[PDB]
Amino acid sequence: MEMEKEFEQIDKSGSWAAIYQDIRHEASDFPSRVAKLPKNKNRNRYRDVSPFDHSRIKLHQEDNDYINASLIKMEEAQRSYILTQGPLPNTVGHFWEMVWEQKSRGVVMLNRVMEKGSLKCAQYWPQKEEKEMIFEDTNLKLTLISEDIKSYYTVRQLELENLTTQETREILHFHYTTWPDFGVPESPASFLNFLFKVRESGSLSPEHGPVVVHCSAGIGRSGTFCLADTCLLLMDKRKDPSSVDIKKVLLEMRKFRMGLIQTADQLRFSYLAVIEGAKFIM
Ligand SMILES: COC[C@H]1N(S(C)(=O)=O)[C@H]2CC[C@]1(O)CC2
Repeated sequence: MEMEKEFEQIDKSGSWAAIYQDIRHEASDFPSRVAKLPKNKNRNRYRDVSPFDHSRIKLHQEDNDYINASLIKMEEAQRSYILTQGPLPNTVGHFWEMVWEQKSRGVVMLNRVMEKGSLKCAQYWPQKEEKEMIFEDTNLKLTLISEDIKSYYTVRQLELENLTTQETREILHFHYTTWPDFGVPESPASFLNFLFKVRESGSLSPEHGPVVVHCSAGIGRSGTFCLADTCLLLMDKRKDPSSVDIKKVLLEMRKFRMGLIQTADQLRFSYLAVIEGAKFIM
């Protein structure tokens, strides 16, 4: 079926939970043996969210190459994304090592450091120009260059230096700051505006490594971001845009990381975002 009318048909019939459970039943199951090794327990935020072995990002280190991060490679859309958990106190150095090694331009952050009164990720970037951060375990230096605070999101320019080689690179930090503590946003307008700002920066384009995107677990809000982006790109590429099937795209993405889209409300919100976004594109 088309999207917008499939949408109204699920609303009127109140069957979002049944649609979402079908997706959960059909989703791929692949091994994640490296994630479950005992030496990696303090590298995982949640025991039930792990990268598959076949798609995990490897750190360029011979001691321990593990990080909780997955490469989502979308062949028809010609887009790639790295989805990862919010960094932990003992993985902030690994996080920036990955950004460096994978040649990423942008980092997309969809959570606040504290939500619901608890810590959802480490304070992994510097908050003042004159107070830079040094990650001694991976030999990197990170400096805040500039910050632009808007009503729904903040954009930061960061300098990452590889202290071994003295090479430097500019990284863009796109921080969506207004996702509610509970539920999903009422309108997708500010989320779509944010997505377009990331696109306009070059961070999603083939001349760079894959964008790094995270929330707390790296599957819920993060899944919504890459699902909406890929669906909108396919609608631009194809002769028949109504042929884009959001449930099929989501199942393809779940071949590369488990659990993408965590609730039926996130599924409905993804439909809403793609539907509204397709009208603005034209
Ligand atoms: C559109 O429905 C939203 C509700 N459904 S429903 C009524 O479709 O089954 C699920 C359970 C509670 C919700 O508010 C979110 C998902």
